[PDB]
Amino acid sequence: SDAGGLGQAAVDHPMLGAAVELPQGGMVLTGRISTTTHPWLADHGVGETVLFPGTGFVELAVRAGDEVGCPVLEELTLEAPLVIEGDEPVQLQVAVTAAGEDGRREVAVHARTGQRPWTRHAAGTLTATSSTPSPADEQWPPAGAAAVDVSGHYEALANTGYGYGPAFQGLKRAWIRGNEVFAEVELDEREAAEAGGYGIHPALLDAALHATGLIEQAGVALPFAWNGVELLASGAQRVRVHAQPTDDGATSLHITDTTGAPVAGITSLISRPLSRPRS
Amino acid sequence: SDAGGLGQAAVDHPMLGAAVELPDQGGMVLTGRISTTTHPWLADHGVGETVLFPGTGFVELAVRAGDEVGCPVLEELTLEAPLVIEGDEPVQLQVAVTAAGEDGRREVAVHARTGQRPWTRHAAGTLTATSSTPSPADEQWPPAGAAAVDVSGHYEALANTGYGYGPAFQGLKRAWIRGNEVFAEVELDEREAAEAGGYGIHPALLDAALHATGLIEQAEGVALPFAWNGVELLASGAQRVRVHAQPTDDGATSLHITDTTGAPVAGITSLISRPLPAGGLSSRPRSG
Repeated sequence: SDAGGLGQAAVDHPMLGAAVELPQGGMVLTGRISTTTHPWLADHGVGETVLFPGTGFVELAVRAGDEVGCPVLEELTLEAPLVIEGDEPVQLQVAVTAAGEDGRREVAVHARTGQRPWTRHAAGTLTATSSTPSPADEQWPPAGAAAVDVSGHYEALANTGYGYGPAFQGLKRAWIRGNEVFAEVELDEREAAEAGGYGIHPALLDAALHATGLIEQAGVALPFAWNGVELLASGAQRVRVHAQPTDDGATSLHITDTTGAPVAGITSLISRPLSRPRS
Repeated sequence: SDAGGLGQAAVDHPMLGAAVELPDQGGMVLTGRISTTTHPWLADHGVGETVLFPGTGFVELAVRAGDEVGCPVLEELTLEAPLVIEGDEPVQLQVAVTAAGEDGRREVAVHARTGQRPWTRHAAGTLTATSSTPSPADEQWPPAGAAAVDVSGHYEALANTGYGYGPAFQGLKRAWIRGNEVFAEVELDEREAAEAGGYGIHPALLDAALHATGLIEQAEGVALPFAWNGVELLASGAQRVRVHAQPTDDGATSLHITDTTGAPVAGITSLISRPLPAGGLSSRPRSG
């Protein structure tokens, strides 16, 4: 009704607030973030530089898909980092094309501050074509997986270069079985309190990625290309994570809640680092 | 602001409240909403018992979107589909503006819908930044040689012809005729005068500026604005205006609008009206 009073459709999301139907046209969803209204934002980055997490673009792209009946995120490549400076407000736009005749829509995420030019930070494809989801869990912790000591894992990433403040220090337990890694990940109470409003809170899905850096440790490397991403259940505060390599050279991830019920499936996640590297 | 909290830009206008820049190489869309409850003058323009959004409202919408992209001049606008206002149901408005070409010209379109109906395009045209060199403010008012006209029965005549002009749209107060030219003074009712400052030009004021042109032709039948060319708004928020209408060689009318001190307000190079088919938008009258 805020949005409705402007002639648009209200969106009830912590980061997106209005939907603008274009008349073939497609659709645009808009929103505004900052470290005042999303304090967890200040806890993710590279050194002193803050970066909107890759998992936030996944959350945004899936939520736009929900609005057009295309919840499956078939593909998503991340292009430019979204540097957030201080408590500057950041305008967000998620642009969704009309459906092609193959059913697929293109999705894009743009952002800017002030009147500086918009920059495209994410681009991919949305569909309603769904893959059959991975079965639910049973035995936890999984049989034959050895418990790993992550007691000081966030310090190993603190001097490697990663910038994970308290909201993104989610990894609590991990195990290794062969090339598989298992993990328990949970939000702090502050982000836990907001979690119910998201598809999957961006800080929780990011921290679900942290245990993959246990099997093979490569400097700083961040999610880059996602493939076959489906959110299965919403509002999670704590999750279990099952990560495996693909023979495509990437990582599969199957996310469940504390009862083993599916939360999220990621068919493949490629990550990449980055003149001169850091140390 | 409201629009700011949604990640958009606010627009301060009575009918449009938000500007959404479309990054990519697309342009802009401005959005708003209207209803007889928030815009009571809507109820006072139509044909028969059918409330119709005034074509001048589309001129106002298109020009306001032009200002938002630094393209203030309405080079051309064609009205495509009438917009019926059904009771007090709200109407969603969208004004789409393209990226400028190499010419510096932008395409503009106005869409509307109520409830969950599909959008309908009501107006399409072209904005430019090119301004016309202004027309002379030469003032004896009224001009020499102009003969006063009794307009006391004018709106009663227009009613009998078929026009539906309620109180907010009965702004024609005085008129003079010289050759095939008409001069008019037009004033908003107090209710519309109070909100006129926020408009580029109140749609009810611009529409009544068109009422004096029928005094020469005395056309049988109802006709509504259809095509506009060279619409420049030179001064915003007028309540009372002077009007100078004359034909062009197109079968069209030009109009130059000044304020009550003779200063420029708006210029319309060409306006074409089109006859309304009996039985099109309201029922036909009953034969006698």
